[PDB]
Amino acid sequence: MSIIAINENGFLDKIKGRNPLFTCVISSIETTLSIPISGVHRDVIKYTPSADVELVFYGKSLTLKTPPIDATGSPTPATITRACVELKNIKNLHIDAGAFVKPKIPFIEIDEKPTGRIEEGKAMNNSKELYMKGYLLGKNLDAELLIVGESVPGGTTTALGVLLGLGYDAEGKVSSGSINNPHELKIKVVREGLKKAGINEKSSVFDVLNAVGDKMMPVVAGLAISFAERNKPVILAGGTQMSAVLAVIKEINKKVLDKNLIAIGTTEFVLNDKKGDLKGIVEQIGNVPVLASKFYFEKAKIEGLKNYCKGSVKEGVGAGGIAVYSIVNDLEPTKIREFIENKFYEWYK
Amino acid sequence: MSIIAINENGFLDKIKGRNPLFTCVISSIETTLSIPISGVHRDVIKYTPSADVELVFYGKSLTLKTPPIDATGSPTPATITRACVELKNIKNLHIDAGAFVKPKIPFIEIDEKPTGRIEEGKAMNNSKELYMKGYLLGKNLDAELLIVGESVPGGTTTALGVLLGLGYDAEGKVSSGSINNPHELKIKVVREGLKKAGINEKSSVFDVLNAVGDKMMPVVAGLAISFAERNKPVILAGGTQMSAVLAVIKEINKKVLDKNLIAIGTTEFVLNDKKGDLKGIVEQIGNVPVLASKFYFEKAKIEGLKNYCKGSVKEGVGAGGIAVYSIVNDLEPTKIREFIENKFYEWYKE
Ligand SMILES: Nc1ncnc2ncn([C@H]3O[C@H](COP(=O)(O)O)[C@@H](O)[C@H]3O)c12
Ligand SMILES: Nc1ncnc2ncn([C@H]3O[C@H](COP(=O)(O)O)[C@@H](O)[C@H]3O)c12
Ligand SMILES: O=C(O)c1cccnc1
Ligand SMILES: O=C(O)c1cccnc1
Repeated sequence: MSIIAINENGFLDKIKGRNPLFTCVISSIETTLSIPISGVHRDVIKYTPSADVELVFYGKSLTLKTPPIDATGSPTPATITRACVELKNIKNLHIDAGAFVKPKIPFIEIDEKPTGRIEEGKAMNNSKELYMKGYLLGKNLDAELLIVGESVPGGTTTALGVLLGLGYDAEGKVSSGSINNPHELKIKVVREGLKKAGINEKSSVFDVLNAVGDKMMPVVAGLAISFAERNKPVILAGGTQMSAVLAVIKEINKKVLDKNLIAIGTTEFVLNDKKGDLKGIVEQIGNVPVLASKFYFEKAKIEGLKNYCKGSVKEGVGAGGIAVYSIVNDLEPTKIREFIENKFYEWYK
Repeated sequence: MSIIAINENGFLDKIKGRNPLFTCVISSIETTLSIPISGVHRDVIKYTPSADVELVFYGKSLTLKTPPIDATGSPTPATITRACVELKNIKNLHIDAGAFVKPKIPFIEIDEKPTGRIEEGKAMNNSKELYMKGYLLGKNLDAELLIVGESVPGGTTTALGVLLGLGYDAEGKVSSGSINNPHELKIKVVREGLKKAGINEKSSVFDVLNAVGDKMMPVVAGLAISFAERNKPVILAGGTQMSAVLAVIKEINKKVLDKNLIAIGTTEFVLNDKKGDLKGIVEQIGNVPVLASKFYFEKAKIEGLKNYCKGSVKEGVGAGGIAVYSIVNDLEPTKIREFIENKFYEWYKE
């Protein structure tokens, strides 16, 4: 039907009828101000993480007059996430780990300062502290299931860097937030940063994150470990970015990862992206469920949604994973498309 | 039962066996740095709201070297709140509505800017927006019971100003965070602010808050209404400050008080404060439960706790209300005193 499952291993039955909390962890990356690594449109990238979570939580962007778009003009995947929050009454609370511009909605502040210059190997100096903060926050969140997404423009580059720094075969395998995927530029950036920071086989996961990660990653790892340690399921709601978070979790607490309570929840558009290879990254990390939602956007009435099928946007803001939860719990998939179609005119003017 | 109850109305049964979320809403008031209205010690007042929630959430204050103290040197009531969250495994997540210096723990940011000059009638310009933010946040907090506290040094003064601005008889009835309760100074501050802002019987509740409230108040009112509207109980965990919040709630949504889902949870020290009159404020607002926890601090080894019985500190950081929840759910009250005594050296090196 409307969920594509790889290595499902009973995970879907652990989430049917369970009470979720959705949280999106946001960050900005200083590199994106000067180097065109991101597929988010340059005119909105500084405002995109906060505008995304404003749309999800409040129903419209406040930091921008219309919600964000990718380079090809397709709408933010926060449109999908908002549709699911409304259609399934999903409680949502969002976390800042360094957006350039902060949300105008209530939000959880973990670190005001953006992710740094990846090409200098100076992403952050505090990845262990951010992990600890995500874990301690997670212990105070009460839900039966955590659905944790991201909005980090540039985050497919940091995902590549972290996977490479940990020793995985990831060149050419990470996705992009738009149709074009400038792999040569991304490799140049992360290889430079890994070299400058002296990353090698002996480096710890926190050294790798400090060099070329983004600040969302340790926070999400902490939240996820806090839930799985308590025997609660977690959907890492994202694409190849969440494969990097999964690799980080394996380095921090493999025993918790081995409980089989953590899955990747993404979209059909990422799973079927021929310019990357999500399934192939995950195979290197472990036997972890990969679940992808189908949207039937080929027959959407919004051209920008039809363009997801060509590679525009694909994923983000937890869209794929929140849709997996929603569809497993009985939401008819075309209700997502119809919701967006209904709200699109007022959102985009 | 170690609980003093006024107009209980069966509320104690609504909180027994329910899973709580504890949240402390923090703010700072610009007036407190210029005029000595607060009972929090002037050396630490700027840092107190954030140090309080750091103690509760993490177990250590992180900018201050030790936790806060009142003007007499007695320990912050966050000691009680920390004891309860540990002893009863209470989940907690704290909210900033304008502390001067922010927490170093994760926290929910609602408004970074402090509450302004009460004596100028310029507390804030955005009470309506702050109410809506607390309301929408509350819809996204999943708990069976909300325990909502505050840490707002100077908050007994803004409580007096809001109560007077709404037309209550409140002079001499608000409490104080230390032994001295400077009623004549407080009344001058708030009546000057009310006059400057032009507040009268035609003003809205948001006009009153914009003149002389603190930013915690509309946030808490929104949180509380969001829960009670959903048929869930709320403990307003504070003293005379929460009576002002209750009056705000009545102005915004009086019918929600008819559900009997909102109670004030405070300490014996506030209820029995002979320099204030909590019961006499609440009687003017409505038939709302007022529940007060007993601590048996007369028998403590630490002078700082014994001083609560003489009027030091009294309440704050949700201590009274979280203790009401804990005692109703079978916590032996003296385990609080004992926990504090056991950690006092780690916290204060005394
Ligand atoms: N693609 C997107 N388009 C419009 N709005 C978006 N908000 C998030 N994303 C998504 O794309 C970004 C990652 O892709 P890259 O590495 O190319 O920047 C993240 O922000 C992700 O959430 C968006
Ligand atoms: N009294 C206190 N002493 C030490 N630390 C405190 N933290 C909060 N309070 C408490 O006292 C303050 C209100 O009293 P006033 O209007 O006199 O300032 C609030 O901060 C309240 O939480 C404290
Ligand atoms: O692979 C990802 O994580 C991804 C792809 C497209 C857009 N946002 C994220
Ligand atoms: O009356 C109050 O609200 C109060 C009294 C003392 C300390 N904190 C609050």
